[PDB]
Parts: sequence; C-alpha cells; structure tokens
Amino acid sequence: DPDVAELFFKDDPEKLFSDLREIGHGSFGAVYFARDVRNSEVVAIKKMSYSGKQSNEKWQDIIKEVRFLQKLRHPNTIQYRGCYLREHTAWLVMEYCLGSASDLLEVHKKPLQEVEIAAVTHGALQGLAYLHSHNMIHRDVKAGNILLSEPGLVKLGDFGSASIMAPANSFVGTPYWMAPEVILAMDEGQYDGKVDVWSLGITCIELAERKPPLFNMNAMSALYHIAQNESPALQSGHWSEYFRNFVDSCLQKIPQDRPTSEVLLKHRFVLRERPPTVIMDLIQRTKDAVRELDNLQYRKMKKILFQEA
Ligand SMILES: [Ca+2]
Repeated sequence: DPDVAELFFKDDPEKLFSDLREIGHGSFGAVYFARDVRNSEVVAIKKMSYSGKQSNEKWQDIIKEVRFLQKLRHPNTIQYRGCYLREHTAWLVMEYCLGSASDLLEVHKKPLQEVEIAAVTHGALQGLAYLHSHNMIHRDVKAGNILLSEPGLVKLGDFGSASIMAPANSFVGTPYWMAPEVILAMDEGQYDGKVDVWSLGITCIELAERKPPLFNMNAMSALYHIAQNESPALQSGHWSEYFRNFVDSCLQKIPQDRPTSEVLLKHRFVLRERPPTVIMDLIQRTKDAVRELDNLQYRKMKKILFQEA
C-alpha cells in the first residue's frame, strides 16, 4: 500500500476526533469543524471519499493534495496536520480557521472596511509570494479561499487546484476570478503565478463590493468577457488611491505589465500602517454579529461560533 504507508498516519481517525460539524463541501467531499480528543484542540478535517463512483481519480486527487500540503511552511498558508485513512475515506487534518473572507461578507452583508481589506489582502499576498517563490501557483484565489484564524491571522486555503510548477497551462480556477491568460490557455498557452495576482485583484473588488465583477452573467459569458474585454476596477471613487492603484496594478491584462506578488509586497496599499488589532477586531465584530442573527440555530453562518458549542 505504497502511498498509504508513505503519506498517512496509521491511527483510526474515529478515535482521535469528535464533534464533527460540516463547515463546507465540494466535489472532493466535505470539510468539518472537529475536536482533537488528545489535547482538546479544535481542528478542521477535509474528508475525501474515493469509492463513490470510481476510486481512481478521487484517490489521485487525494495523494496530490496531501503531497502539496506537506510542503507548506508559511504562516499565511493553512497549516497541515497530517492525514488518516478509514473505509475508503481519507481524513486530511488542518488547523482550524473559523471563517473565510467570504463568510465575513455574508455575515455583515456589507463590504469590509478598507483597513480590513488591506490587512486581508496583505496576508493573502504574503502567502502567494511564498508559493510563487517555490514556483507553485494557487489558481483559485477568491474570498472563499482566504481564511481567518484566531488570534488574528489570514491564511490561504483550498490547494485543490494548485500547481506545483510554473509555467502551467491547465484550464482551472473559478470563472469569475480567472486571469485572461488562464482562459487563453483554453486554446494552448501557458501562465505564471501572476494569474494569482490577477485573481487577488478580483478578490480585492469582491471584498470591496461583495461580489466579483461579472457575477451577474453566467460562467461561460464571463469567461469570454474576461478575455476579450477591458479590465474591471473598483467602482467607487471613495476608496483611497493606494487601494485603487493596488487593484489596477493586479488587473493589468497582459502578464508582462502585471507585477509579481513579490513586487506587490512593497506596494503602498499594503505597507500603509494600520492598527495591529485589525484582523482580531474584524473577527470579534463578526462573532458578535453572528450571535445576534435571527433564528441562529437555523442560520448557516452559526458555524463561525462552533468552537463555543
Ligand atoms: Ca500541464
């Protein structure tokens, strides 16, 4: 059992974790909030079954992600804690992040404050520059994959579409956030980690406006429009120039004009001094808002307070 013996711990996850509560799902399967019985610590577990239809590809997806996750050692990437295997289900365990940037947008039904967008953007950017420095590409940067964790850190999540080498040429990502060069690859081309810089630019707008541009058209049309049309920009003139320029820089259409994530780490938007408690306060005000939600037991965003139950 080659990859099994190599990549997994032998323990039975069922004896290690309890209070599993679903906090997300996708084709892979589902992600869960859980409690590590050994130290009374909360963790996140992504269960990936490989029996459903055809074990084959699901199993390959599992191994690739485990191997990818094993390589990450940066504070702005989700911390991987190991994996277990039981009944055709791989349990990938990770540190727990109580919410994504997207959940934040859903709880307040309002864009984030600019200082908060800067703090979220900066953290995700650091993670991208780290991934890029090792020639990897995330390929699915969006508010839903930027996670918050206490006491107050921003971490990149969901490496299910990631590439371990640049240049890359696969059609992958989430339509509205995909860079033109990735869509162009739809024919036969290649692209950089710069595509993540583009996706980050779209995410910045999503954090400022709750949705990415083109969210009002179907996926196929958006794809055609991203490629063949001008670049979107923040629509309100009220955001500072630093933010405005940061976003327009990320959204340069031709890779060559787009800066690398490393260069962006020196951008004024990201370097402008901000209170040291921004993320922490953002999380606290979010937890507080969720507690006031009407009919909480039935509101999906209650997951933000799972660690209290
Ligand atoms: Ca390839």
